[PDB]
Amino acid sequence: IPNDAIRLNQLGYYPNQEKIAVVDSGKVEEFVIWDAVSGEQVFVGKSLYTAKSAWSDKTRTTLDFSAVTTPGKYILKVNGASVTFLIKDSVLSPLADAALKSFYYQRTAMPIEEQYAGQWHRMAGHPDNHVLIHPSAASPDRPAGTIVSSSKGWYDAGDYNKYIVNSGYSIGLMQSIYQLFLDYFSRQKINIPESNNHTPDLLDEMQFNLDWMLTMQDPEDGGVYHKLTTPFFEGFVKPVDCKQQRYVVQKSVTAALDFAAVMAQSSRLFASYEEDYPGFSKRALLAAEKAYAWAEKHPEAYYNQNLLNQKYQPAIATGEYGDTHADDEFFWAASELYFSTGKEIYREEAIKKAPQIYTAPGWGNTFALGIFAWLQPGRELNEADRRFADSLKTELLKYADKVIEGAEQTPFHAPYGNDAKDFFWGCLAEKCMNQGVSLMYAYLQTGKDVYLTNAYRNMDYILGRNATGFCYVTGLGTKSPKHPHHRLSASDDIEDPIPGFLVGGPNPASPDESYVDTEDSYASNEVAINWNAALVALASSLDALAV
Ligand SMILES: [Ca+2]
Ligand SMILES: [Ca+2]
Ligand SMILES: [Cl-]
Ligand SMILES: [Cl-]
Ligand SMILES: [Mg+2]
Repeated sequence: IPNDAIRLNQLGYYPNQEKIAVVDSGKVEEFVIWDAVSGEQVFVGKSLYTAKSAWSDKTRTTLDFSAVTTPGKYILKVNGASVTFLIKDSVLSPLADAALKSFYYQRTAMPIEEQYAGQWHRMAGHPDNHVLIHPSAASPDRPAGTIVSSSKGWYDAGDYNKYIVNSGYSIGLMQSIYQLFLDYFSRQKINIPESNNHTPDLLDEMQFNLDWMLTMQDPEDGGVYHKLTTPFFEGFVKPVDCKQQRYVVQKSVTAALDFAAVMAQSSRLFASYEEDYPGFSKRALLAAEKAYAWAEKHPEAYYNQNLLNQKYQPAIATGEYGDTHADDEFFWAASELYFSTGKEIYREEAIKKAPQIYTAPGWGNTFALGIFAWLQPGRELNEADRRFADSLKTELLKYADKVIEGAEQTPFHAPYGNDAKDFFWGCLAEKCMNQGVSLMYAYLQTGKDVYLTNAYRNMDYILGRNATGFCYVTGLGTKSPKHPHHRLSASDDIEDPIPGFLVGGPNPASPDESYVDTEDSYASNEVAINWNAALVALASSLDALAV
């Protein structure tokens, strides 16, 4: 049995955490934990549980040393093999910080200076000060070819385009967790240019993209362009070598609504930070109400790229972020606008569009973001509003109970990873992390430790306790992706990838092993702001809750 076969959280364990490793295959009967320094025997485990998934004949053996609670460095010996690990406070803090700092590396329109960036420094790229109104985006005062400035914001992912749906959703998710852990985020410092101001660094980072988002709203009708893009994806070149023309394209109802929701949300969160962000809270709220108004007038204005390409030139072939179901965006936006303005007219829209069931958050399914807003503590809800919130809590708990059913008997001892349908493009964020986030919220709503225990299990999975043995976050753990599908990492002249990115993961042989660490793997090794938003959400909340 190779050392390789011992699958565990490669960052380590909190002192009071469940502590489980899984041997991926082979006959095992016993394991031992040793103090790495003193050489003292600390724990011996026997009578070990084993299990198999439906699709793999490998015998997975569970090693449970949860009773070891003293901080320190330890050695796990199983048969021939061994691995060292740490038990320590704040074990996920470097992960939470790196996940947030990834957004800094994605920033456009500014130099990425070594002081903050380390070896992954670069010159400014994509100023986006000379951007064309695409014919699909034309308005009376802005005919096709009009030049606008639409600067700042993040690169979306492995490509260099900027998308309102995905970035609005991403901020919406991170700012949901922010609101639960104000002290945590106030104290967090991640060495970005804004680390010495008076504003929590998470909010500084969000604002870098929020400021860009404001420029994507037509100052007349209030509508919001779906994305800022080149016509084609660029090759794997540095930002300074990119030469395609940049366009803003067709206004969409989902762009308008995700803009409205996140701007209404942001209005509240930045109210205290007029010093560093003067006027933003007020501007965001005004902008939000205008965007929501536009969406009301154009409720079925979906972004269909194929149809756009039949009517307009140049053809656009970058990320679609298409959706013909806007009820959830209406729900999230109306909910945020209700909480920011108090107006009953927005409440009624939220109630009309309420979800019947809880589903985890995703870029095109924003029901959960609305639900999180309704479930927020400290907000003094009236009888009807409390009754509504209570009904949403019930649905969250129904979802959570179903997710955790049988989790302790799974091969990898987590709710995520024992169903073939768990594996697909971006699954580690979309399902594993966001299932974790959902479980963390269920803990917050009930105080039932079992939900939180299961959230940590899903985190252990992405950090190495899985079928491949990868810690699926660049720059962290023992065996992590060195070749992400990421134009920034691939085109710099630095061997190690930019750190802190969650790769998409296995995406179909065994479905949970359908992963390749190569730069051409869009299918399994892509990185993205919405995937990192999930990682920031789960890692930050699990670290904050550990104390
Ligand atoms: Ca700051
Ligand atoms: Ca939707
Ligand atoms: Cl691109
Ligand atoms: Cl779901
Ligand atoms: Mg590189």
